[PDB]
Amino acid sequence: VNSFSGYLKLTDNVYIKNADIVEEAKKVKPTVVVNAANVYLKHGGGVAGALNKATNNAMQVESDDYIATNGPLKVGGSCVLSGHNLAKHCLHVVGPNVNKGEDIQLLKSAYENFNQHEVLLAPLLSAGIFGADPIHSLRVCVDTVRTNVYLAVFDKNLYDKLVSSFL
Ligand SMILES: NC(=O)c1cccc2[nH]ccc12
Repeated sequence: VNSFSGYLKLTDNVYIKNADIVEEAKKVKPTVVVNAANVYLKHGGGVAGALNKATNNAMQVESDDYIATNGPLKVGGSCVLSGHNLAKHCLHVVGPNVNKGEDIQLLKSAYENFNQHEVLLAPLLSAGIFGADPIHSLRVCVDTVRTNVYLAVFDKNLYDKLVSSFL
């Protein structure tokens, strides 16, 4: 049993809810929250900007030190950093950004990072301002992740379309 509440069950391991991931993280304090990161860990907008704002910019300060030491992530890659006030850990995962012309086949590689963690609170990778089709992102998630993933979808309209269209 875990603390996640109000989710619709899609599969054995994937759950979904219409929720603000920031508000969900603040309530649950999950072991892992996933950030929709870019390779520079520049948390300007979308899910990343919202998570970073909720940490009072401490996520960005920590991220800048990580990049100064290690250099940029790979598209499809990830790193584990602090979850600050939101979670124990933040798994920063880089899905391909269609608005930069990145290979959508890298979305499966991105989701494979989730398998290193038993339970996660996450957004749909490459959705929103990353430009991919969220229906596709949910399909890749279900077909790639084996660990228990609780998906937060901010937009109610999109949530209802993801559920209604789910095979
Ligand atoms: N760590 C895993 O890959 C995993 C997690 C939960 C259920 C699973 N079934 C087969 C693999 C697997």
